[PDB]
Amino acid sequence: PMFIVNTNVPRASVPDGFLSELTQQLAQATGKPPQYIAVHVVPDQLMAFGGSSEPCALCSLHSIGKIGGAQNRSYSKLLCGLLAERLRISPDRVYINYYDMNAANVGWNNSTFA
Amino acid sequence: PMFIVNTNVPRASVPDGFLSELTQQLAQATGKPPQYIAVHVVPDQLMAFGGSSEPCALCSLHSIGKIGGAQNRSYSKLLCGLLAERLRISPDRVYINYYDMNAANVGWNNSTFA
Amino acid sequence: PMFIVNTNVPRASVPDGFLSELTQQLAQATGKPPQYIAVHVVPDQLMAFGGSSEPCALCSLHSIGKIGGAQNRSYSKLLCGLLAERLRISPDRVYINYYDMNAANVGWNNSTFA
Ligand SMILES: O=C(O)c1cc(-c2cn[nH]c2)ccc1Oc1ccc2ccccc2c1
Repeated sequence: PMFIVNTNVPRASVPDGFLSELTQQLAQATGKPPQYIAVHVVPDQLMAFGGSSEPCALCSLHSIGKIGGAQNRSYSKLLCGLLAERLRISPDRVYINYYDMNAANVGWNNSTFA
Repeated sequence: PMFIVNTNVPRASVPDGFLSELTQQLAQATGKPPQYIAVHVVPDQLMAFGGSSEPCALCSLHSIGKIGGAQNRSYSKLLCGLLAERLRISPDRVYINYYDMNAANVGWNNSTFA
Repeated sequence: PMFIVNTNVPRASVPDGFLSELTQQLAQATGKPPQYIAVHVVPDQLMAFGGSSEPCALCSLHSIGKIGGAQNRSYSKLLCGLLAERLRISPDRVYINYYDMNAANVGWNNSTFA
């Protein structure tokens, strides 16, 4: 999978090791090899949640399979847990969009995964 | 719903109060309490629209339902109108991608909306 | 169509003609007039691919049709080629997500493309 988090938390509040932690925990959660996991953290964003600029995050998780009802509830628990612990963002100020990608619609290494 | 704007307009040209105006106007247009609305504005972007670096915007609106032909036209008039008035972006230099999200594919507060 | 590239490559390493080159190459490759093509490059990103912070890129291509198996493979060879030549990113550290948008789900000019 590919995990993107946009947040109004400042860059200096993103701890050392965060990208590696996300990579490792997504590998653990999805069972997928870390060598194909991509993570992207975008701090200092101009955003509001419910009209408030208290800490919040808008995230997305794209996966070729491993997306579904129970899996997504599990990912949300995991990922909100990590954002709360490491970036001090309340889980009720986080949205995560999940996308099940067709392999033919993911390009990589001059081709696609089809 | 969640509304994201990426634009080459500089930060200093985003007016004070713009995130609140977007929240209010989206709540009114969708008939939803502002507590459910998230907004995100990303200025100073390196982008081109039709080969031109004149002011432009690439946006997205994600909603669990309430997406379709007529509603999307109405959102586009509202949102292009706001971007023209507040950021001085011509409506024909705006793209808005509309996404009808399944509740099971939106995470919030350690779970999903399913 | 709309092409977005997020990358950890620094802003200074993006050649000055890069947006125009993307616009022209995508117009050639998609058979669309360049007036319809939007391009967006986001450097200096905090991202990792396979746990590594070597240069990498996470991209997307949105089109109303002109998306599918062989077409996406051709787009990936073209776009990986440009990212390797111009930004010095290895093709095996690039993801490109392809999205076939319905015309009624793309807003533009106060309406949609429906
Ligand atoms: O208003 C929306 O559709 C909406 C959209 C997002 C969102 C965030 N990322 N992508 C979409 C989040 C919250 C939202 O409020 C809800 C939330 C649950 C619902 C469940 C059933 C019906 C309607 C709902 C509405």
